[PDB]
Parts: sequence; structure tokens; C-alpha cells
Amino acid sequence: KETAAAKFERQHMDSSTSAASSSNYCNQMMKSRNLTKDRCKPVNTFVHESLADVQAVCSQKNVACKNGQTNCYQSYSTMSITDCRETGSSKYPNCAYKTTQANKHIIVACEGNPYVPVHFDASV
Repeated sequence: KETAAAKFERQHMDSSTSAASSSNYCNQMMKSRNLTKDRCKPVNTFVHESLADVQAVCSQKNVACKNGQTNCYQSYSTMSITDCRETGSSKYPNCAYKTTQANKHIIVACEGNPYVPVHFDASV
């Protein structure tokens, strides 16, 4: 299978870039990371910081998760991120996305031993 920690890395981590490339970034990345295989995923966020910095968020500001659980953490410093959102002309298998770069605080849900990120909750 694929672990929850590995799934977080595939869906939300992109340390290779300092800040997202083109307006075509999300179109390429959502396809490359297998997020458009079964269905075009409505929304997704990629984090451009190192894995160590994102994993460190699990020891940061404890906040409530959107679903009501208590295992969500907010980053103290702002992080370089990219928001991908599905357009209107987007029809499966040709999924089209809008690329938006930003520097916001990230909120992730952490689980396991070691305590690592498993879900991206929000960006504030």
C-alpha cells in the first residue's frame, strides 16, 4: 500500500521549487502526483519548504481541525505555498487548474509514531 505519511508527501510536498513556476504548474503537478487519476481533485495545496520544516509543524501551534478533531497544528512562520483550484472548463480526463502562489501559515493534521503530517487542513 502507501502509508498516510507517504501520501501527504505525494499530495502536498514540492521542495524542489522556491515558489511555483508557471500558470501551468498545477496542470502538470496534479497529473504527475496522481491526483487526476480517478477524478479531478477540486482543491489542493503544495508546500515549497523542506520536509524537515513541514514535519516540525507537528510540534508547533495546536489548533482545532476543520472536522472537530484536536490533532491539527499551525506553523508559527509563513510558508511558501501554491493553491490549485479546478476551473469551469475543466472536464475529466482533461483537468484544468488555476495556479496561485502565496506565503501563508499552514495547518496540518499529525498522527503516528513518529508524529508526522498526514493531512493538509488549511492555509491562513
